[PDB]
Amino acid sequence: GQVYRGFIAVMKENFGFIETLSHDEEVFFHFSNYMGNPNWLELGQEVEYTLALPAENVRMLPKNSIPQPAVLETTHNGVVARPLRCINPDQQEYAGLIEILDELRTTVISQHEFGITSLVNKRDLLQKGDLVSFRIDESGRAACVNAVRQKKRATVDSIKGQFGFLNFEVEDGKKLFFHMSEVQGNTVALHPGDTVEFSVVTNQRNGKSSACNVLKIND
RNA sequence: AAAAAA
Repeated sequence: GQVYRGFIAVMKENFGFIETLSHDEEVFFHFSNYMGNPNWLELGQEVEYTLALPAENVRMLPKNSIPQPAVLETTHNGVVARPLRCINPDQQEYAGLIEILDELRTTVISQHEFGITSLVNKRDLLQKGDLVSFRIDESGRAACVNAVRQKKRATVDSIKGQFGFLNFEVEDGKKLFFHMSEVQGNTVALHPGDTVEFSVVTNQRNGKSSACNVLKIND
């Protein structure tokens, strides 16, 4: 009967997780306890919930309902020291952590926690070692976090339903996997022999790489 | 083939 507010952090097939107001923990909810159509829930969405502990009576709130700290002016470059727990559910800390380093890159100047509402692209796989460009808020947390990834180019080699492979080699001479959900813009269909621009992400838990932010560049 | 996580 205890009522809280928070932000959608994870969405699975019939359940998800809500990031707490303080951005320091997550709460489970089953979709049968969401007061609406869960297909319309997006990551970052503001919600009100009641603890049963899992959450119940999860309710969508109007955008900008939940006050947040002011975001301070100017951007910074940082490095991710720890991911958000959503991508490593066994890690002790909930929040991710970004560090700003000194010029030798061997002393931490400042540290900034982040959560789902910190991220510009809430689907990006932000992991230890990733470079980010971001803002700091009045509470010291990271906001407006953008991943800074090197762009590569390659031809599409094959397409199998909702995924395919690029002529860009990773381990063992294997060709780089991509999922169609990463294809940017209003491209109706890629074909083998098209050229795409992309970044490479390697999942540090299972070692698998994929192409992200895939943009067709040939006419 | 389920409600705690490709």
